[PDB]
Amino acid sequence: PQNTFLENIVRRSSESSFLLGNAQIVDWPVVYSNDGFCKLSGYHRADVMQKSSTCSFMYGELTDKKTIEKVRQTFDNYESNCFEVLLYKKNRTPVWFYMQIAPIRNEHEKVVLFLCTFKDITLFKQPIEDDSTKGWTKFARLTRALTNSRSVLQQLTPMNKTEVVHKHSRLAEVLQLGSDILPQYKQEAPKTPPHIILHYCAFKTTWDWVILILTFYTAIMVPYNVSFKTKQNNIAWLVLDSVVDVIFLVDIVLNFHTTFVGPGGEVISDPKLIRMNYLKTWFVIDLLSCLFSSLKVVRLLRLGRVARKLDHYLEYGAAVLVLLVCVFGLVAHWLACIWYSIGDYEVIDEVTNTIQIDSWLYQLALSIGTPYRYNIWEGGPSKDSLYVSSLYFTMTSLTTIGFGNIAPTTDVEKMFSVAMMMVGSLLYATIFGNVTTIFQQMYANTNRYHEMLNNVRDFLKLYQVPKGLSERVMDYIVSTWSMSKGIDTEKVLSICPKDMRADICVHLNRKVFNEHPAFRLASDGCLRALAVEFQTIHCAPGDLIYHAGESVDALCFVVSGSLEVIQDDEVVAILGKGDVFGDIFWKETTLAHACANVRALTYCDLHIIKREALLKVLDFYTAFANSFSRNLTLTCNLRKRIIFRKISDVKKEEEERLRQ
Amino acid sequence: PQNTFLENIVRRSSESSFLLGNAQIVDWPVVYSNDGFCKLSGYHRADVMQKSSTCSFMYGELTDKKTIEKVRQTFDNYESNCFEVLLYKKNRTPVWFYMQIAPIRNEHEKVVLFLCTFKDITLFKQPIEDDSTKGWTKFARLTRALTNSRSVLQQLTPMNKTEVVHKHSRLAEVLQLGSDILPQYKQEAPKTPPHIILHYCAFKTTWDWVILILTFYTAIMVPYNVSFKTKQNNIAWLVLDSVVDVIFLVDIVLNFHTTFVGPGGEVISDPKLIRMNYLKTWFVIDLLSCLFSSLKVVRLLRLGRVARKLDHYLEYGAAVLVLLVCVFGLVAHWLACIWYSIGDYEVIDEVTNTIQIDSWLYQLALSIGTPYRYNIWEGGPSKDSLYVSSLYFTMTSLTTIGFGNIAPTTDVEKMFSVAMMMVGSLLYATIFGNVTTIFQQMYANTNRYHEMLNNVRDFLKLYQVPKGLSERVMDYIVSTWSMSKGIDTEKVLSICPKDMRADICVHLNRKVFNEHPAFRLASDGCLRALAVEFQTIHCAPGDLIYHAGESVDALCFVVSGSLEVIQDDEVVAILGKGDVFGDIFWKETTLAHACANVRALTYCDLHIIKREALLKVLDFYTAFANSFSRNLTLTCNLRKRIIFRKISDVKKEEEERLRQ
Ligand SMILES: [K+]
Repeated sequence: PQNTFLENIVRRSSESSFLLGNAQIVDWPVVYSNDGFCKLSGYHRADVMQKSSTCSFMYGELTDKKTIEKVRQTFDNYESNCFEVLLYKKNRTPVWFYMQIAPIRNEHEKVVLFLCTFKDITLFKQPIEDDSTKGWTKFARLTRALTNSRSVLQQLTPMNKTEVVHKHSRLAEVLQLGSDILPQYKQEAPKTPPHIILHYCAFKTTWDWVILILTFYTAIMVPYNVSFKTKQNNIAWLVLDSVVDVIFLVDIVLNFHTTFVGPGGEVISDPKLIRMNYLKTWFVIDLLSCLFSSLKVVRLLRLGRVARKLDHYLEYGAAVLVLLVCVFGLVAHWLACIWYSIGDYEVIDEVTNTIQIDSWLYQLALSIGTPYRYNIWEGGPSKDSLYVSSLYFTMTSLTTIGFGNIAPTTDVEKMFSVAMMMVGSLLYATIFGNVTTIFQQMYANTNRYHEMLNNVRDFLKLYQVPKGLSERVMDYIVSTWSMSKGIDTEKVLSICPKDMRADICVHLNRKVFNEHPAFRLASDGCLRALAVEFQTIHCAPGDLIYHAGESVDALCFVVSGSLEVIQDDEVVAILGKGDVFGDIFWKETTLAHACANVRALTYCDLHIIKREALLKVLDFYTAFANSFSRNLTLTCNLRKRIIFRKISDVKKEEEERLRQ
Repeated sequence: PQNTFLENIVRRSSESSFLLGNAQIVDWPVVYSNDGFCKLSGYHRADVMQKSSTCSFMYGELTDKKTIEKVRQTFDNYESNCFEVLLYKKNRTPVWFYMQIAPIRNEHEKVVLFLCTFKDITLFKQPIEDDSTKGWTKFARLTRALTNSRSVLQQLTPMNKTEVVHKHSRLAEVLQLGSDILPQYKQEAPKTPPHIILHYCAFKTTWDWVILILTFYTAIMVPYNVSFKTKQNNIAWLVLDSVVDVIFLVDIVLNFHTTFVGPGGEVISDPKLIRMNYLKTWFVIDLLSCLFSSLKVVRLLRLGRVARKLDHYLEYGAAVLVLLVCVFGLVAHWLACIWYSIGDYEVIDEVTNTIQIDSWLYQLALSIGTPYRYNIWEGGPSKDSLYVSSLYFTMTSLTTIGFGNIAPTTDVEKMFSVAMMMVGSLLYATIFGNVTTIFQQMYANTNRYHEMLNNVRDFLKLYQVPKGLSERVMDYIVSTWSMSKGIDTEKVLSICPKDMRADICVHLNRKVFNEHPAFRLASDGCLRALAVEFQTIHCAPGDLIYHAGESVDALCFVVSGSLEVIQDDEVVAILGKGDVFGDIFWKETTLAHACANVRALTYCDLHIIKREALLKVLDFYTAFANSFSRNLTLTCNLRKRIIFRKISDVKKEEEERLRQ
């Protein structure tokens, strides 16, 4: 979905000086100045911007008061007009301009912008100039200002007193241009000319699959009809052929109304280019449809016509395996048809009207019971037994089995099998290369995990790591691969741009930015700065986050599980399910000593933000920092040491006092 | 092993205000306040914490002295009671609360915690209020305080003078709740409901393997009985079938008492979910057990029943190869049974009672001696020769050998072999993809080492490195791969969390932290900080650690071998087996010049800690640094240069003096 608005204006204006300006703002500041307005006015695109769209920066002591109010009036209430005025220039040269103010709406009509296409007219207006010494210089400036008016604009009828053909010609031009040049400032979609079908539509996919099915049917059925010569008695076998031919003719017709992707861009819906491409490329498919062995062998090119599109149906994976099976079947069928075609030409030699003994059909008849008999020679084996036996031989010859009960033996079967054994070998090699590559690609995901497990196990066994640590490490590896099965967050987030990465990071930490009072008065430009530095750890029971001597270096937000803050082998706090613990990193300026052991009691989920990153973010948005300091209350500050006395010490002191 | 204690309390309390507090500490500080206690008291979970668990932070001038002593009494000696008191609130609103103090023990009874579940009761107590202007406001507050009491708590019998049904109803409620809500504060284990069997237990694995063996037996034996039709004469072949059927029925019964792992978690021992899952999933296996070709072909689904669990038995490696062999055998057996089933229906045509000559059993009888004879047609070949010959043909057809002495030739054997040659090709392709992938994974470990050796050899040969250096480099590579065969410490330590990495690093350097006086008064939080930065080098004889001009930058502890400190080609120290050498990095603030060559005399083992890391650790724990400086004595300080004079110089000076 593109918002092309600056492309529709320029193409449909023929080198104008349009000066788009905002409408909702007071005084209507401009937002864009075309290059044409930068040469017909002398100003650059650094002084025009943020000035009024009424073109009030080139007023003066000679502009008429009868029209200076009218432009403001027509800007007040949203309507289009074609006033003309007298404006100055950067070099203080008076010149008459022809304004064409016209409103431009939103997707829902809200008049967002104000098109202000200009047009220089000086030859057609009365020459007036105050600061001049020679009167002919004004007439010279008349021609100097209008150079294109005598070349392409108004040279149709060059003759005097022709003022009306300049005013009344384009009074309501924008009204006539309401359909030509007044686009809609909306997020558009790929537009299609009339009677044009997109190639991403939900209709072309179904038609493509139907064409695939019908091409597979034709590939199966054409050689069988050509070689075995089934007599056309049933009506169905003819109406089906007629329907298929009509459908593929309709497909050829529809190929003239499809949009091919540009070589260096995206979809191009231009009929001329589409027709040129299809004329240049694919009459190989036009030959087959228009109208017997030769005709049907020509029709077989329809398989190539459906295979030219072998990217909308397929992928690289199991689909390639299915295609490899389907092409092996078709090759085994085509070779079975050619083998019977060869083996029927040699059975009966018409020169002597005698049967050839060293053929393959005669030996079939000699090893199946039914022989050939002479009336001409009458029938022999059936026709449902000459296809099974002809496919069986080619299956023995393509799978490299070769039982050898049906063998090539005359003169030509031996030199046809030499050609068959080459195509069979080539197909077998390609199949057994593709299968290996596909299987390696498929199982490359589950080999890294086992390799890592073996590496870790060998490491833990070589260095004689104790049983407890080895069990904990193996359990951690298995658990972390059981919920993150091959997915690495860093690799996926690295290939995304700076905008989508921040949004994904904000989405991941949605259980800390939503259910926490601290992250309430935070701008969208600050959440996308905090979320990038948030980490996450998946603790296990018994795991220690902070030991009794480590330095607290990061805030941690618990979103699942429970924690236990043990100090002097005494529980002083039980955090869990939305409790923040750590140190006040902003108002200390010093690292602290973790004065208690934080041990996990359940499989936890902590979101960690480091001290340096938190200070870097908080030292830049020095407005959210106040709210963060005034709204974040740590339930367990691991810098202040709590002082207490167990009851055992009290009892011992009481006993000591009782002693003396 | 999870320590779930905050989950058992909340579920079994029905939205209470439990206020767990410590017991061993004096005054019983609290350690956790439920959200309920944060709305029935107005306090947040930042002021309640570290206050007394007797709820002494909401006392006042109206609480009764007859019960304020009783709560302290029952807290002194560990016992449970259900006192009720009058307490204030954060907004100074008097309200009556119903305390339910109850002790909570450890794994070994030590009364760790004190559950202090509260309950608001105001409607049922005498309305008393001091700071009020209107008397009806107190009655309004009676209803305002108790909103859930008229909805779910005590709306069973709404009627007046019903005070007893509020007091005596739950006097000893915690005594009745001693089994409902009073968990044990211990590191628990996955608990199982009665009559529920875990799937990790040592019993389910043996039963699974038994099911695997019996399914393999059934897969072997069912087609043989169906096709070859062995007459059931022996008692064993029937009692074995009955026993197998009974065992698999018992397996179906036990499948109702197994725990399947949750889709987004771990084991779930809930009978309702287990039954719902098994009802939804697997009556395909219930059909086969309950009660002839069709029945046994249905029974063959038991193989799918045992293959659905193809992750508890298998792995990715040689086990896949064993499975591939075992499935090839079973396919060759099933095809051998189907081939004999086809080849027995065609031998004798019952329409004419004549033998078909172009079958495969008749040609077997014609090429094995024993023919078929007519009495009906009597027996021919034996029954132990019709299975060997039927498996031989399928082995020729699946291994793509095809001797062709037994061949498909009638009408149906040719169209059954066409279907056999497709499944054979598919199985062969999958097998030869899996074998290649498995072999690549297996031998990928020993290809990196040879590739590195070849790279190093080509590097040393291209640049014409001298013989000595090349030999030393190759020996070093071979030696370092002979004791670290593929294991990289950094990769294994990088995939571990911050807690296990420190423990592993401490374990690795156990020969320096134990047998050294310097690392004696070191806290557990300091050894885990030093051990991460310790390195290790495996020297070789003749290798120099510090040359005569290098800068000493790290402390080195020798744990194996011997070293030689040569200065001016004179030995001044022989370090070995627990001797530290280097420079005093803390009390110098300046880099030094190594004034002697430290050469290895034997295959050594040095543990190296750099200067910057050592200073960073020692500048943070400024209590261990004093002990480290007062307990570490270097036996060879490579900053102080020793001054001496060889005897040769003395002799030369004496000779010079004797000269004149
Ligand atoms: K062969």
